[PDB]
This record gives sequence, structure tokens and C-alpha cells, in this order.
Amino acid sequence: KAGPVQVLIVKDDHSFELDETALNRILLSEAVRDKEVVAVSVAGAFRKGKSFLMDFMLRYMYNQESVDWVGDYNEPLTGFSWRGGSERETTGIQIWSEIFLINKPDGKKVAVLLMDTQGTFDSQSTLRDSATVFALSTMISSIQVYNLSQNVQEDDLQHLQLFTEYGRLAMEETFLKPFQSLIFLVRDWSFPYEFSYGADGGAKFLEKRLKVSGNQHEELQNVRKHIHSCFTNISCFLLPHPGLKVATNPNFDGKLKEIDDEFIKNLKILIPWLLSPESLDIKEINGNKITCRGLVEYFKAYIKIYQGEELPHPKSMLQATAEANNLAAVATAKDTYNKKMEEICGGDKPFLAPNDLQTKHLQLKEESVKLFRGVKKMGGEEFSRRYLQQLESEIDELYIQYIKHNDSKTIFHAAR
Amino acid sequence: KAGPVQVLIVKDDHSFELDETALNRILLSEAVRDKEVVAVSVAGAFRKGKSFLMDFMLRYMYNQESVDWVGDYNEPLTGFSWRGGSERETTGIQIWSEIFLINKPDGKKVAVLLMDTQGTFDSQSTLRDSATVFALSTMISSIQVYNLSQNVQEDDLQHLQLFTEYGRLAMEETFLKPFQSLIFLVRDWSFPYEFSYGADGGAKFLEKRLKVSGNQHEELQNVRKHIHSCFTNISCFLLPHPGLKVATNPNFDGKLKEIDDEFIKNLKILIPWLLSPESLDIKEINGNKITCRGLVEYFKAYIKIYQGEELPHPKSMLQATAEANNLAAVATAKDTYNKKMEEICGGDKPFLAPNDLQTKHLQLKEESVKLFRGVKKMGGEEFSRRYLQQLESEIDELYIQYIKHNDSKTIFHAAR
Ligand SMILES: Nc1nc2c(ncn2[C@@H]2O[C@H](COP(=O)(O)OP(=O)(O)NP(=O)(O)O)[C@@H](O)[C@H]2O)c(=O)[nH]1
Ligand SMILES: Nc1nc2c(ncn2[C@@H]2O[C@H](COP(=O)(O)OP(=O)(O)NP(=O)(O)O)[C@@H](O)[C@H]2O)c(=O)[nH]1
Ligand SMILES: [Mg+2]
Ligand SMILES: [Mg+2]
Repeated sequence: KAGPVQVLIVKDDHSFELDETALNRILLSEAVRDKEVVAVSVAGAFRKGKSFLMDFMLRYMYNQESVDWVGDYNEPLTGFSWRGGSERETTGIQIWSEIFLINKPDGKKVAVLLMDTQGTFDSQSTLRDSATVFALSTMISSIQVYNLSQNVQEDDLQHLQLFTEYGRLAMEETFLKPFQSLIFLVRDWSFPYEFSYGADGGAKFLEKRLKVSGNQHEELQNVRKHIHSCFTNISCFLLPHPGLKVATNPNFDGKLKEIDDEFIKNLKILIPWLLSPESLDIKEINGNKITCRGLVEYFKAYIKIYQGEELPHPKSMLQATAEANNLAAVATAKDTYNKKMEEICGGDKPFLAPNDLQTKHLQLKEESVKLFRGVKKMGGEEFSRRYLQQLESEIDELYIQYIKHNDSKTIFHAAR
Repeated sequence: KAGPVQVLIVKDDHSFELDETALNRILLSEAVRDKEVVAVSVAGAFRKGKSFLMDFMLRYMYNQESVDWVGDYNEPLTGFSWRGGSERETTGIQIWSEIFLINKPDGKKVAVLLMDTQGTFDSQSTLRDSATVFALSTMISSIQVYNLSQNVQEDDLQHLQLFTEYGRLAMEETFLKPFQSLIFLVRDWSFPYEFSYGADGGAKFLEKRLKVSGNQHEELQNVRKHIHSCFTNISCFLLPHPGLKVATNPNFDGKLKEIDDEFIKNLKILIPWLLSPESLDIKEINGNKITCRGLVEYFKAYIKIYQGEELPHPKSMLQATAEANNLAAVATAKDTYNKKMEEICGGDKPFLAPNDLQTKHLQLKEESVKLFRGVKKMGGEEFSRRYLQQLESEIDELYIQYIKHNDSKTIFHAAR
């Protein structure tokens, strides 16, 4: 039987494991190992219908030849596990056990892999957990459907920038863009009168939101430039709300009869738009098309980097900004102390009596501390505590180095 | 005639102006100026129905004595300006021109003020813009309604942490908690079968979601502790979806007949739950009750700080993390160079011929530069560049100080 397979597992201690046995069983089988691969992923915030969408992609993948691939209207939606409720469902990364072999309009036979991912910003996950899942799914997929609710907000762009930057760090250097197709899929688009449901309205909507212009503030420009530089092809699809039954009914199990017809109409456009043979983007790494065996080799290698400690840790705004503020303030403070001591006992300055040098040092040290205490920082004195002690500990070291210099110039005259 | 008044203006260059004349005209009037004040605010992501909600608060405020204050089912919703479309409507902060005078059950007559705010994360706003509006509405309000769509995600908690932290920085030091009542208002709650609509289901949902435990990762703990430490009273209300007409219909103008009965039923509970006489939290700053007169003074004082450059700038995850990584790497790299030069030309060391010292310095500088280059940082080499040049420029300054120490020990012997 075909089924979902857990491939990347996120542990309770926030570490990550790759099930290589399971991965090899699927992608290294003789029928597919040497086929060029198309990898489709859906990712984004938790509880927003990723698995559900992905299960409709499955119906299409199996029954694409039929005009009614969308399914019997009384049949439940199965595959990757999905359900209602406010608690996250999908964890780590899972792939469908059956790799699809599809013929492209070029006579080419390709392997199609489907990837479902753990939602970002659930309440048991560190930012590192979420970033790793998102990054890994982006580096591996050739088509990434970035799933969003109702609108494309500035915080959505910021997250994407962060998560994709985390992906870039783990990759070999290239002048080419790191990734290929990105789709901003907007669920519950509420304004068809302004931008139509689907790809055309979506495209117009996205071009307005990702626009970079001369008078746009750099912070706004930069997050946008980052996204443009990452992906070869960027598109947007606006999907209508599927109706409150889909949203609210604890008994709903996916029967098309319970889904609003305008949603079904746009869904039938969306899936082939993603996944028809003419649309299947072959995975390229470093500008080279990759086979299923090669994809397994990049997957192992990338995971290894995220399991290690070479990468910087992803951090929240408060945490990262607090660190930045403190580090910068320690540097100014120390550097102020250091310039001033140079005027007292630099190499071109005379011997100073050690009692007087200690008095000037205490003066100068204190000025640097008061200087540091006085700079406002995220998040206040509490967070600063360990940095202030570092500042003092580091100034004392400089002072010790100055003492040695001063002592090498010592003058003593015997006198009654 | 009562109406909305623009009180805080955000300019196109991202600066802030207070309309004091307008503020004084409203809050310094002889009837209200000396009355203890209750300030109600709504804040959160743009396009989520903040103003719409507030206009229902206005209906309750005018008609609280009637059981049917919610209105005639054909009456359009007016007051603060609201509409559909994906582009933000409300900018800055506006207050209702009419201050409501209400008698509390203890016989006190208090003044009630309403605040509508510019939504966060729109595509024309810097993070500082958003942070400033949210912070200011929180510092001024005694009741802050934190408006969320569908769920409370880890990113929502993070935004709230940052924004409230930005507010604390502008405030006087105190052992008391900086703020009073916070309401997590969840719009379009989809799981009444799990947690009931309203305050009781919200309270249970929020206690699960804001819970701090021993085995929870510090990052999850810290965002929670911060929120507990900021607010005196924290509550949650789960609100049903108002129906797709309200969400989707460009002609909808607020008539209750077009709004789902379950939403209306719950709306009728929510507003008095927020704003009934027994519920009206009198504004306290530093543990002291504030009059309308006093509030205007704090509003002016806080604004000055946000107009200045005393505060740290709010930054995105990538911007702050990139800076932290770079600052930290420059300090290690410089510190490595510095220790090594100490073994060569500290005060306890012999004279070294300047040609040889230069050779040692170049060796050492290069080692520190590689050390810096080898550390992976967000986001890569481009961003690291201004820092690397600073690193080289700062090492050269150190070298210049060492040259002087060394020259002070010079040995020259004349010999044929
Ligand atoms: N409002 C809305 N709800 C949807 C939509 N599609 C699916 N849902 C509902 O979303 C709920 C969760 O779906 P699911 O696919 O499990 O979401 P997920 O993104 O995979 N969740 P997780 O990140 O926890 O795996 C279900 O009750 C489903 O009916 C949509 O377009 N809009
Ligand atoms: N889904 C949903 N839509 C709602 C709800 N309440 C109001 N709306 C719709 O949301 C839209 C925006 O309402 P509005 O009050 O202007 O929102 P806002 O949060 O003040 N927006 P802004 O930040 O741009 O000023 C309107 O079309 C309104 O009908 C709700 O609970 N759920
Ligand atoms: Mg899922
Ligand atoms: Mg508004």
C-alpha cells in the first residue's frame, strides 16, 4: 500500500534525525534511482491546510488522465494525515512512498516526489526547529508552495527571508540563485473584486507586494531583493475560502460535496498549474539537473550541517536585537577606555607612578561603565547583566597589559 | 458632532507627529480634564477588523442602558473608518472625539477613551513604524485588545514581546508591571468543539498556550515570562467567523442582518465584557491613577522619545541576527590577534626588530581575518563586509599602538 513516510524526525530535545533506511527504500529503488527528479513541497504556518492541499495533489498525481481527477464527491480525502483542531499535526518532513513516473512533453521520463512539512510557529517548536524544516524543504524541492492565510504581510516576507537565508548558509557557493520555483499560495483570499482568484489575479497582487522602488524604505527594499535573488520563478495563486463547514465542522473528512463550489473550481485549476507534465520543474543543484540518487546524497549532506554547530542559531527579534545592542555597546565602551589609556601610558608616554595610574584606570573604567549603563538596549539591564560584567572583565585585562608596559619604564631614585 | 480624530500621525518619511491641539481639545476640556481615565485600544495585524470591532464598541458606549444596544439590524456600521480590500486603512492613532463619562459601581465618575490603531505589518511600514504605534497604544491604554486571526502562534507572541519591550524602554523604571489589561481577541476561531467561543474557552486555550513548564525550551519559556511580566491581567476571547458575506462582500456596510447569528451572539457578550462599568480599568502609571490631564502629559512625553534617537532601532530577525553574528566574530577575531601580539610585544617582552615585528603582525592579522571569514553568519559575506573592513582597520590601530611600545625598547649597536 502507498503511504506517508516519516523521513526527517524532530526529536523532543529539538535535535534532528534522518531515516536513511526509509529514504533509500523510496528514492534509491531501481525504477527511480537514475531518473531526474521533481520535488514538490508545501510549507508555511501550522494549521493552514497544507496536508489537505497535498492530499488533493495526490488524487491528481494518481488520476491526472481523467477529467474528474478531483475525485468522487462523497469520498473522503486521504493520504498525509490532516484534521481540525488547534494543535499541530504534521512533524518533521514526510514524503509519499510512491514515486510517480511522468512523461514530460520532451519525451523525458521524470520521477515526482511529494513532500509534506511541519508547520512553522507552533508552540512546542524553537525557531531553529521551524527554520530547519522550512530550509530543508526549500533546498530539496524544485517547487515550493509557500502556504499563507488571507494576505501576504510584511512579517510573512521577513520569515521567508530568514528561513531561506538559513537554507543558503548550508549550501555550496554559486553565482546562480539557490532555488527554483516559489508559489505564494494565499488561502481564504477575501477580495476577488480587487484581485481575481487564481494565478492572474495572484500575479498582479504579488507584483504589487514584492515591488521594489526608489522611494521605498531600505528595510522594505531589502527583504524584497532577498526574495527575488533566491528563486528563479516566483508566482502567486489566490484561493477562495473553502466554506465554514471545512473550517469548523469537527466531522468533516474531505468530501467535495461539503466544500464550496468556487473553491473546487479554483482548486482544479491550481493543482494542474502546479503539477501537469508541462509544469514539472526538474530539480537543479548548482545549475545541474539532479537524479533521485543525487537528491538523497544532497539530503544527507544538508541534514548533517543542521545537526552540527557550524551555523548561527536562528533567533527571535528581541533576542537577536538585544545581543546586537549589547555587543555594540561593549565595543564602544571598551574602545573609549582603551583610547584614553593610550594617552596615559601608550608607548610614546612617560612612566607614571603606579598609584596614580591605578587612580586614572578606575576613573576611566567607571566612565566606560556609566557610558554602557546609559545606552538603551533591548531588553534592559537584566539582559545587559552578563555583558556589563564582560565589559568590566575585559577592561581589567587591558589594564593588566598597560601595567606591564608602564612597569618597563620604571624610574626609582634613592634619596634621603 | 462626534467623530474620529487623528492624534498620532505617521509621515511618509517614517517620522511621527502629535496633533497636540486636537488632543488637548478632547482630553483637556473642562468636563473631562480632571476625571480619572479609562483608555481602550485595539492593535494587531492590518486588515483584521480592528476598526469594525471598535465601531461596535461605540454603539455600546452610546446605548449601554438598552438591552439591544447592538443596534437595528438595518443600520450601517459607522464611526472609525473600516472597509474591505487588501490595503491598509487606519494609519497612526486616532481617538473618538467624544469622551464618555461613566459611573462606576463604587460611585466614581470616570472618563472613557477609545483608541483605533494602524495595523502592524502592512507593506508601507517599517518595523519601527509598527512597533511605535503598538507600543504607544499599549503605554496609553489601560485595556489593550490584541486582535489576532484564527490562532495564537509563536510569531504572534514574539511580535507582542518585541513591541511591548519597545514600550518599556521609553518608560520610567518601576518594580510594578508596566501595563494593565491585555486581551487576546481571536477572530474567526474555528474550533468551538475544542475550546468554546467566548472568555471561558479563551481562558483555557490561553492557559495552555501561555503555559511555562520545567521541560519547555528556554526560548519558549522566555517569550511567555516576558508577557506575564508586562501585564497585570491577561485574558482571551474566542470569536466566531462573522460569515463569508462580512469577509467577502464589497457591498457589505455592517448591517447585523448580514452577519452570522453566532458572531452576533458572541459579540454581545464580548463588548460588555470589555467595557461594562464594573469592567472599566482605570489607567495607572507607576501604581497611580491618572486623569485625562495626566494622560495627555504622558502621551506627549513618550512621543518625544520615539521622535528622538535615544532608543535602539527595531530590526527584523535577519538584520539583527546578521549584526549579532558579525559583531561577535569581530570581537573574537580581534581578541585572538591581541593575545598573540601580547606574547610578542607586551610590556614583559624584549625588543623585536621592526622588520620581524611587521612580519609577525601580518601573519597574525591574516590568521584573524581567516578566522572571521570561516565563521558562517547570517546573511553571508555581503553583509559581513563592512565588518571585515572594520576588523582589519581595528587590528591596524592595535598594531600601531604596539609599534610605539616596541620602539620604546629599541637597541642599536654600532659595529663595523
Ligand atoms: N480556512 C480554511 N481552512 C482550511 C483550508 N483547507 C483546509 N482547511 C482546514 O484546515 C484544517 C487543518 O488542515 P491541515 O491540512 O491538517 O493543515 P496543516 O497545515 O497541514 N496543519 P499542520 O501544520 O499541523 O500539519 C482542517 O480542519 C481543514 O478542514 C482552507 O483553504 N481554509
Ligand atoms: N474574517 C473576518 N473579517 C472580518 C471580521 N470583522 C470584520 N471583518 C472584515 O474585515 C475587513 C476589514 O475591517 P477593518 O475593521 O477595516 O479592519 P482593520 O483591522 O481596522 N484594518 P486596518 O489595519 O487596515 O485599519 C472588512 O471587510 C470587514 O468586513 C472578522 O471577525 N472576521
Ligand atoms: Mg499537515
Ligand atoms: Mg483599522
